[PDB]
Amino acid sequence: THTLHIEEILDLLPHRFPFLLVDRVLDFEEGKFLRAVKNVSFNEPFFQGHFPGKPIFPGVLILEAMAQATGILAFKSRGKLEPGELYYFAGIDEARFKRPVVPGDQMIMEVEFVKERRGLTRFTGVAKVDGEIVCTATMMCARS
Amino acid sequence: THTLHIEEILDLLPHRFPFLLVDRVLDFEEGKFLRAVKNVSFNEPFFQGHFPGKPIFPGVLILEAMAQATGILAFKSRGKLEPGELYYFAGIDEARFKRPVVPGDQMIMEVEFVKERRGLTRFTGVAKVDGEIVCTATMMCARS
Amino acid sequence: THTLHIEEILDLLPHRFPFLLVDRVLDFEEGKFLRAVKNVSFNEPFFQGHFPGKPIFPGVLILEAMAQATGILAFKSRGKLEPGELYYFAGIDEARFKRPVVPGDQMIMEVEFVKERRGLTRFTGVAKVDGEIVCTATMMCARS
Amino acid sequence: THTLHIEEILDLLPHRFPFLLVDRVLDFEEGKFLRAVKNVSFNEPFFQGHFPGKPIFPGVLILEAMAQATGILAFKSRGKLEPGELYYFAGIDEARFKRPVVPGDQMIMEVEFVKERRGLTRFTGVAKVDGEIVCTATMMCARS
Amino acid sequence: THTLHIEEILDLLPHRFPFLLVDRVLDFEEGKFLRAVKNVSFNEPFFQGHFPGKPIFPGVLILEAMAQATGILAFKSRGKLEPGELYYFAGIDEARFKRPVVPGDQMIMEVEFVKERRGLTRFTGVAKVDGEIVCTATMMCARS
Amino acid sequence: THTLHIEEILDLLPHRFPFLLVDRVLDFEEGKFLRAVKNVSFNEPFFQGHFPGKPIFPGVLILEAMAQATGILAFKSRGKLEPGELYYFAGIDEARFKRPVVPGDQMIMEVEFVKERRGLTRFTGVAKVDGEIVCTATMMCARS
Repeated sequence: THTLHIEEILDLLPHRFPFLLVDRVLDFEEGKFLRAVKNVSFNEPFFQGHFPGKPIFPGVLILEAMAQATGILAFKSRGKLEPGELYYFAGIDEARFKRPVVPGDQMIMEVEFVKERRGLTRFTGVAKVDGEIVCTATMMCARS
Repeated sequence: THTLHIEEILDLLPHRFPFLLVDRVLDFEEGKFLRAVKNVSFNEPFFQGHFPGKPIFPGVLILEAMAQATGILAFKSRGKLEPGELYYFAGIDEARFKRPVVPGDQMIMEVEFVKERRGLTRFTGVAKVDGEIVCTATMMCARS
Repeated sequence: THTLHIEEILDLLPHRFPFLLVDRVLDFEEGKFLRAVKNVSFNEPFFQGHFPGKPIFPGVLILEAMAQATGILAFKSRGKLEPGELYYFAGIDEARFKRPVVPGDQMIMEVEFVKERRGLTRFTGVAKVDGEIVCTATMMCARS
Repeated sequence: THTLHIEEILDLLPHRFPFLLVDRVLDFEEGKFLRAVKNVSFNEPFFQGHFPGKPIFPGVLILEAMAQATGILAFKSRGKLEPGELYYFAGIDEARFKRPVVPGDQMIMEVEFVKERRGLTRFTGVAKVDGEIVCTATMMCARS
Repeated sequence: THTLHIEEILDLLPHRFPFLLVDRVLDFEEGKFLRAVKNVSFNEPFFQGHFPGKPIFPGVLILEAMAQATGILAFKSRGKLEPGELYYFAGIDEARFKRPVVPGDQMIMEVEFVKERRGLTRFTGVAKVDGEIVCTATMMCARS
Repeated sequence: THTLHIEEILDLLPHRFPFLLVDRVLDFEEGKFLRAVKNVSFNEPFFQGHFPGKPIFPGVLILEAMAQATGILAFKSRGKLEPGELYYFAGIDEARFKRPVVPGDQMIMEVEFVKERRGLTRFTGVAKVDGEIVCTATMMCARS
C-alpha cells in the first residue's frame, strides 16, 4: 500500500553507489515496521571479488542493507536527516547467516523497531529469499 | 524444471562483469525457447550515468540481455563455444521499448528460436516486468 | 565548422560515466544532421567483460552512442531538456552490425533527422571506422 | 617476526578486488592469534557512496576485514582451502562500533581463536586506530 | 600541529575518485613545506591492472600524489582555486623511483616550495616509506 | 607496415584495465622506435575524478602510456617478459606538458631507444595530438 521506489529512496538515504543496497520499499508503518527488496544481480561490483568463479552476496552486506532499511523507516517516521547529519551503525547482536544469497535472488527484508535506549535505536531484521530466512540480526543505529 | 544458476551461466557465456546481464535461467527447451531473469538493481554500475537522479535501465541493455539469453539457448542446444569463438550480435529488427525498467524490477525474458538463414540465427524476444511487456525485438546472432 | 567538445556535450546530454558515449561533435546542421566521434579505447569499463581476452565494442553500445548523437542534434535544434525531462529511446528498426569495432577505432557517427510521427522522432544513423560502415540503424526517440 | 605481504595474502584468501580488505599481516601464531593491517584510503570505491561529502569506512567492512583476517589464520594454521571450498561467515555476536574510521587511518586488527563448536569456529576481533579501539566483535566462520 | 583530514582536503583540491591521492595532511607551513600521507591499499582500482598477481603502486601516481600535495600547499598559502580554474601539472625534472611501493605502505610525502619562475611554481618532493626514500622529483605547477 | 592491435598488445604487456594505456601500435623498428596510439575517451574511469565538470587527461598518464609503448618496443626487440618479471619505471627526465589532452583526442606517441646504461634503458618520447606536440619526456626503464 505504502511503496517507495528508488527516487524516493535516494531522497531519504544519503548512501549512493556502490553502497546503496535498498532497491524498493514494499510497505511500511511508521514507527513499527518496514519491508524492503534488495535485488541481487551478478552485475554488482562486489561479485568480481566475492568470489571469482563463485558469486556469493556478502553476509556483511545483508546487515548493511537491513540497516539501510531501518534508516528509511527512521526517516519517514521521525524526520529526515538534516544536511551533514548521518545515520550511524552503532552495533549488531546475534547476526546469523543461514545460507548463501546468490545472483537472481530477490532478498526481501523486514525490519521492526524495538525501542530507543541511550541515544541508540534498536531494530530487528529478518531477510528472506523464496520465503525462507537467510539472515537475522538485531541492529543498533544512532543519528549524530 | 530446467533451471540454470549463475555458475552454469558463467560456464556457457563468455561475458563477464560489467556486461553479463542474465542472472538466472528459469526454464528452457533446446531448440525452442528459453526463459531467463535479469534482476535490475540500483547497485549496477551503469545507473551512475543513466541517469544521475533518475535511474533508468538502458533499453539497449534489454536487447543485450535478451541476446545473451539466445546465446545460452544456442549453446545448450547446439554446443558450447570453442575457445576463441564468439557469439556475435549481427542485427536487430523491430525493437520496441514500451516503458522504463527501473531498480527493483525483475525483468523476465523469453526468447524463441525462429529459424536459421544465411549463416545467421533468428530469434524473437519479449521482456516482461510484473507480467507486462516492456520490450520486444527480433534478434539475429552468428558464431564465428 | 560547428564542433562541440566534451564540456558542451556534458551541458546538452544528461548521460554521465559510464554511459556517455559521444566524445566530440565534428559538425551539425540543426534539424538535419550531426556527425559525432566515439573514441574506442581499451581503458573503458565494459571491455573487461566483453570479452576477456578479446575486446569487442558491444554493438548495442553503437546503437546507444548514435541515439546520444540524435539527442545532441534534437537539443541544439529544438531546445534543451528541461530539469527532470528525459530523452527516451523508443524503438529501433533495421540495426545491422557489419564488423567488430575494437580498441584503437575512432567510430565516426552520422545521424540524420527523418521525420516526426506520433510524438516520436525518427532518425537514421550510420557509424564508420576508417571510412567503412560498421553499423546502420533507424532509431525512434521521444522526450517525456 | 611472521609477516605476510599482499602476494602471500592473495595466495591464502580467495577474495579479490573490491572485497579483499587485508593489506598486510604483521604477526601471527598458528592456532592462537593474528594481527593484520587494513590501510583506509580515500581512493577505495565504496567511499564514493558512503558518503558523498563525508567519507566514513563502513562498519560492516570492519567486520569483513576481521573475518578475512580469521581466514588467513585458519588457513595458515589448519590448511589452505581446497579449490571450490569456501570460508563462510556464519554469524556475529556483539559487534560494537566505537567511532568512525576515516581516510588516512591505518586500522590494526587483532583476531584470536576461541574454540571450535558445532562445525563452526569462533573468533574474537578487536580493531584499533592510533591505539584506540574502534570496533570489537565475536565472529563464527565455517568451511564448506 | 596543522593537520588536514579528508573533508578539508576535498574542499581544497578539485580531484575526486579515482584520482584523489592525498589522504591526510600531517603538517604544513604556508609558503614553505607540506607533509602529507597517501595510504596504499590493495582495494584501490588501479591495482587490478598494475599488475595482476603482483600489486605495484604506479610510480606515475607517486608523482601525482606529490603534485596534489603541492596544490594543497599552494591553496592554503596563496588562495583557493576559483570556480573553473585549475591546477595544472606543467613539468617534471629528475623523477627517480628507488623501489616499489606496495599495498600496506603508508607513503609519507614532503613537498617544499622552491620558487616561482615564469608563471610556473617549482616544488621539490620526496616520498618515504618506513623512513626510507622511495621517490624524489622536482615538479612545476601553474594555475590557469 | 608493422602494426599491433590490442590482442597482440595484451600478449606483450602485463598491464590490464584500468592501467593499460596503449590501444594500438602503428609502426615500429626493433631497437629503434615505436609509434603507438592512445585514444582518449570520456568513458575512461579517471575522468570522473580529473576533473568533475572539466575532463583533462592526466599528464602523469601520458608518461605512463609512453613508458608502456617503450615496453612494447623492448619486448618485441629484446624478448618477452618471463612470468613474474616486471618492466619497471626507474626514472624520468625533462617531462614537459604543453597543453591539455581531452576526450576525443587521439594521442600519437613516438618512442625512441637512446641507449642502455647502468642496467637501465633510456628512451625519449613525444606525444602529439592533431600533429602538435603535447608532451615530451625522457624515460628510464629496467627489467627485474
